[PDB]
Amino acid sequence: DYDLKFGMNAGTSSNEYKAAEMFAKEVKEKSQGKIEISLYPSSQLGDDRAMLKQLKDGSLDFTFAESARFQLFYPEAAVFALPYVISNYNVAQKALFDTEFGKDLIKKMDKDLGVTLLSQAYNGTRQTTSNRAINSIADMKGLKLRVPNAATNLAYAKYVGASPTPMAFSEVYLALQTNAVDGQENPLAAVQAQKFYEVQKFLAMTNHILNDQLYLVSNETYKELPEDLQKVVKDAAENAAKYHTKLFVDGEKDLVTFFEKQGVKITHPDLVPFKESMKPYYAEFVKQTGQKGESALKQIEAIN
Ligand SMILES: [Zn+2]
Repeated sequence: DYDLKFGMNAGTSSNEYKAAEMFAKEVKEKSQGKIEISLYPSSQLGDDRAMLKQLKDGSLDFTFAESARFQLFYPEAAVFALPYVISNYNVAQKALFDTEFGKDLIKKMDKDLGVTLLSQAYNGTRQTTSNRAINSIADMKGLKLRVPNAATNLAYAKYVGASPTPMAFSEVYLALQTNAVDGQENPLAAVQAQKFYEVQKFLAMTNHILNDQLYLVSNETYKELPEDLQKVVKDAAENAAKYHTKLFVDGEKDLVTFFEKQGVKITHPDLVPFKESMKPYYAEFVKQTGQKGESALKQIEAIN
């Protein structure tokens, strides 16, 4: 029998975990018991980068990773988290699987990083909560928008006309409550997790950054497996991914609905001038990441 480990940063109550449970179920049934995958949630084995390294050395069998996270190896890969570059999840898939940039990055993942990409999932979009309504981009002006201390997030707050306000995540509730800070952005699960709906009366569907999740196997594991058991593992991660995606899609819907119950009001501002405002940031991406950057941007922009 094959005794396989699967690590991930997410927790037992997460969509990522519920879905890896499925993947593990199916690999056990359909390998007629030969393979069995244990779960190591909550960064138990290290952070993402350590788990990625462990996939390369073969000491961890599976792990999760966003596609933007690969910019640690290839800087042009941060294209995936550039604000308004990935309009939707259909863009994230065609970007990864149906472009020369993305086809090639999967080939790099393998050749350089010892990692086989089995499947991709949707892991949620970042949206914007505030003490007052965002009906358009003209509302962004004046807002103390809390972002984490990450270039793409600050570039979002900055270029839309907001006032970016990095602060520690645990300080964010009271900052919002006492209106020291006006809004924040983050996936909807954080809004709920951190109770921001209590201190934020408005939620804007700003669709500004989108997160994905890759089902990754160690090359040392995958190719030591027999051809039939490889396909069992691959099929199961394509099934698990479709589920994972549907968990996030369906749960985002229910969370909008939940928030409305809490007295939050939702807006759907026009995002054409939001993405127009980013062109200065894109210029700076292509400057830093050069020719590889420019074609990634242009090939992904060329999508739907
Ligand atoms: Zn065993």
